[PDB]
Amino acid sequence: KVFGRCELAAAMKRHGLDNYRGYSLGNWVCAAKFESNFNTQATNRNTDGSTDYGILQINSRWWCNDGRTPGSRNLCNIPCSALLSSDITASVNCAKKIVSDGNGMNAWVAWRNRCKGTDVQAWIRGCRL
Ligand SMILES: [Cl-]
Ligand code: NA
Repeated sequence: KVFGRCELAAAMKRHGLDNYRGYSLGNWVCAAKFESNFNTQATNRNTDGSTDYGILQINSRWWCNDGRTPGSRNLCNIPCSALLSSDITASVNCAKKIVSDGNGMNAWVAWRNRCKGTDVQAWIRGCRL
């Protein structure tokens, strides 16, 4: 599912991501543009051989099992495939756990490299609040 910007925001707001561990909704919508261009199906390979899955691009080495990543911990007890669905719930439950892992949203390199230090409100400007 390819989301619209405000469509994603409402879905992320309904799941309570807003100020979860102190990150305004804009931080999350911004993470989801640049991680995946708003697409629940995007999958990408990392060098270390791990793959990043879905809307926020949750990684298989720690976070979900894909069966091809040595040493996977499957810290969300989940199949990485289930994070590609159109029902962002599993990706949020897991994202709540990652962000809570101490380094905050810096767990997302596109958040660090592109969202952080910016006016993350442009990402919800025009969303019906
Ligand atoms: Cl933090
Ligand atoms: Na894993």
